[PDB]
Amino acid sequence: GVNLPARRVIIRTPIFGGRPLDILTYKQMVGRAGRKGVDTVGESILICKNSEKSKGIALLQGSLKPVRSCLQRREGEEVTGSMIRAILEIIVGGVASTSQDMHTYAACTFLAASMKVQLGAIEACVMWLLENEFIQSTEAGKVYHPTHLGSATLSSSLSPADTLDIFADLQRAMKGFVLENDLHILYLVTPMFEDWTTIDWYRFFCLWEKLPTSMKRVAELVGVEEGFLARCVKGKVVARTERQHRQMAIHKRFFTSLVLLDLISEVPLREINQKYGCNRGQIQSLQQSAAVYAGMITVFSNRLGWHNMELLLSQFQKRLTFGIQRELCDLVRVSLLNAQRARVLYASGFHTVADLARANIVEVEVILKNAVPNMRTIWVTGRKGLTEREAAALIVEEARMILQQDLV
Amino acid sequence: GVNLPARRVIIRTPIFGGRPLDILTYKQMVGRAGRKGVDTVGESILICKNSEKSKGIALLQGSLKPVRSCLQRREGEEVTGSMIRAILEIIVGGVASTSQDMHTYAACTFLAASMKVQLGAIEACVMWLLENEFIQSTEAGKVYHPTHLGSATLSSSLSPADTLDIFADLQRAMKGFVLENDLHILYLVTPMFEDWTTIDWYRFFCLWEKLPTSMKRVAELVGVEEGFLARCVKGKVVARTERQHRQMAIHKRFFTSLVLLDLISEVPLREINQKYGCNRGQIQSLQQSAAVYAGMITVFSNRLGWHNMELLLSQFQKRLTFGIQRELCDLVRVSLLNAQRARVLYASGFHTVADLARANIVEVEVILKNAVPNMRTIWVTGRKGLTEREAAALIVEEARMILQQDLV
Repeated sequence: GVNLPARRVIIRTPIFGGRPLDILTYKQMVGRAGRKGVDTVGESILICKNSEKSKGIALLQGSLKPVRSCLQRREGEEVTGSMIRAILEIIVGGVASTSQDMHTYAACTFLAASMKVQLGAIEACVMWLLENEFIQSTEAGKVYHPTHLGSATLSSSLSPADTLDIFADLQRAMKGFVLENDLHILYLVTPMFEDWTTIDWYRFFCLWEKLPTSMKRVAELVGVEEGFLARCVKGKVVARTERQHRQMAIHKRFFTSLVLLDLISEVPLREINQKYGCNRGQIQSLQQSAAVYAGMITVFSNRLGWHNMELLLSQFQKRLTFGIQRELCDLVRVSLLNAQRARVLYASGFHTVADLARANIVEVEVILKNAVPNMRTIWVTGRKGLTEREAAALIVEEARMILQQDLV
Repeated sequence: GVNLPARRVIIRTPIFGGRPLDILTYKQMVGRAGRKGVDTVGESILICKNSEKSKGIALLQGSLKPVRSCLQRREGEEVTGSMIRAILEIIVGGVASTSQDMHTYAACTFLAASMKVQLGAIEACVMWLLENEFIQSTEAGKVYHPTHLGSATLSSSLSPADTLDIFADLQRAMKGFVLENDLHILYLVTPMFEDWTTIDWYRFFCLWEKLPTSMKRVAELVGVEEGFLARCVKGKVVARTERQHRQMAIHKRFFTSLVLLDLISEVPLREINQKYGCNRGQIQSLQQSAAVYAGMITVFSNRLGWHNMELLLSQFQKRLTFGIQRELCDLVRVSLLNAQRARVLYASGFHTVADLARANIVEVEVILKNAVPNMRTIWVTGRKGLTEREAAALIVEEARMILQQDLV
């Protein structure tokens, strides 16, 4: 993640996560030994048990694997999502219009450069995009053009195998959308689960009893079922079939949307932790991936022309990223303001960036000095810590500059 | 299906349905040559082209394949539906309780006699039934007992792999059942599609316009979608995934339920043929499988205790078997009466079997003599053709006997 120099790098065991340590990770770990321009030498100690020792020596003497890219379809695969995405991007973008061009493109891949089957993989990917009509075939050979369902995947950056599920889910929402709360909007922008946390199903079912009626109404629409939650409480649930994989994913996705609903209502991370069991960094790493996904789904609906969906969803990318009520969404345009600092300026009465740009800097200082509880009390992710006087002056001047940029 | 002895059995080609004949079928054909006690010798001619002579001689000289059981799980199969049903039937019936008994039962199987892997096949089937709790494991080794879902799937004679879909479909119907017409019931008792006809999708979508709103409301509930009908009209549609397989099955199952709804309302087979394209024998064979399946779904709901479903479903086995309105269902208890003859007796005023048993035989004769339009006018499937006087007398005496049997 970050370059930190250290003199002594200790690795407590050659085994990580129940696996032997990856040589790439080990060389990244050990490569941080030695404080540049301060140490005479760097030191690393792999602490190793007598039973581990053969693995430990393998880490010291081993060297990185050659690169081999995902465009190789494995045994029993006729297509790969990276290749499908590749063929989509060139057809829908229009830079490869014909099968003669698609072979000419594929010869530029690192797969071709590594081989220097692929001519079959191209055709199999074309066939998948065609049968679902991400692309359409016209007679010249064949000339392939996108549909609206194709062009939307390229603009959204959504994976097209997921796009069939996203597309049908959004249509089924529009057939009957619960505007009564933001939970139905949230559910559609929740990511696929990807094990962002270990769900405590006995907590989740005991929340489901308390869950507001207008949120259980969403749950029945999206497909949650309280008998299956009780079956998760009763014991281990396993999915053998793609039907069962989809059935289970809905409940994990709904639990995620409840965490986000607390997150976009400024519920403190300590209270979310106590209520759902999540760690702070799990909630924040969920928050980033949901905010990214909320962007994709907006552009996807806009390209299709679901104008009433893009109105609702567009607010949520910013609103998820900071995790704020609807009113703070203006203030946060000042990058010095997080949800905490925006709420204290909003609480005082600086409801909008234009009013904040008018503000007397001494008043912003006194608001921050009082509301937050020298010594660089405030942290700004692009800076070292700031004093109240310095942060307030930079806030006002940044708000004015935003007006200057917005008017220009 | 019949003993018809013929003096010559000509077979027009060695190829049938685009394949060589099965030697079992060919010997079932040729074995019909020679009329017992009439002929001196039977004859069969396989007509064969010069291109086919090698296939022809192979049918003449070839001999039947050894019989081999379905319980041999193939490569890539962990379980087979036949073995699962075998293990279910003994556990839910209670004739095998422990794994010691299940290995003992398997030694009685023709699989074992043919071998004389299977000990693993038993355990894999037990694990499927356990994970879905068709059976519940308990600590003694393990002792396995049925659930209600096991006992219902056994008593229904349904396949247990399908029973997970049937159970979830029936529950989802009970959350919101359209009583406004019998189509939502017919969608639940109609079998899964079995290539009983080739659907003309341009006809089907041209019906979907005219379909009554009380029946399009069912279609929305069951999951039929007019955007997917348009794809079927637009061109070929295929299933790459289990999601796509059921999405197509739902539409084929709805089309089948409309054909049944016309049968259930006594729409003539010629009018059904013109309206849907089915042959008479396709419709009449669909009646048999739908009436069998309507019986299974009743017993399934009865054992689970869905008393409101079995109260609705239980009319449909008889009603589908004959293809009658609700009122004929009493008269039809007379096995001499089909839907045609029941409707002429109901139209005259013999609304019930007790009132038919009272009838003057000469009056039943005159009704049949008039209403049906002595050369054996009436065909009775258990008999040669009958005259009006003979059929009417047998009808009245059979109605009286039914009272005697019902009172006894």
